[PDB]
Amino acid sequence: MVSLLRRTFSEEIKEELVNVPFGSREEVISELLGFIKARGDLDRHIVFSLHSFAASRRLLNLMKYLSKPVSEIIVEKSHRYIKITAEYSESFMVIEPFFDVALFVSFLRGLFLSGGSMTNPRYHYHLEINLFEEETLALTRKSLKDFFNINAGIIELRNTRKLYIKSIKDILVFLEAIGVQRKLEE
Ligand code: NA
Repeated sequence: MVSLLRRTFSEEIKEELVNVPFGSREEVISELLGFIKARGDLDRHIVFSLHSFAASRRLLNLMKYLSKPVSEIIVEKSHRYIKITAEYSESFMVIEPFFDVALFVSFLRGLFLSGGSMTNPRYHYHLEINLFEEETLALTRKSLKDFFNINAGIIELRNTRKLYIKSIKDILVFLEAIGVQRKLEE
């Protein structure tokens, strides 16, 4: 049998995010684009390959709210990730959440759930988000600096790309913006 329980710091944070209430339709669609850009694969449908059980639960709620049929939810044994396959509508692909702080925030939330991780900050200050497309990467950094004064970097390693945050004051600002409350762990 295959376990869905990871006890990492990253999950503890992501479990707290599963519950944040949804917002406008457009805020929901921007988060979904987060998931799509961090972990989506078009070929309908979109197939989402998630490492986070919590992100995975959030995705299914995103799809419920949007009335989007989920085709399949398979857990791949280590003996992990979770493959969710989902219908979509093309208007989802083309929302631009970079110029409205609420849509951007919603979009950061999707990036981080689906492709983000963070080291336990007692040991080391490090938050990254898997995000491959350079246009999207550059727009997100601009909007982070712009709205939040957050200096985001780029990790480039072996045909992968991560958006990167080093500063704990920055990680804090970011985690508060996407909805984390129990970061009173400070
Ligand atoms: Na590190």
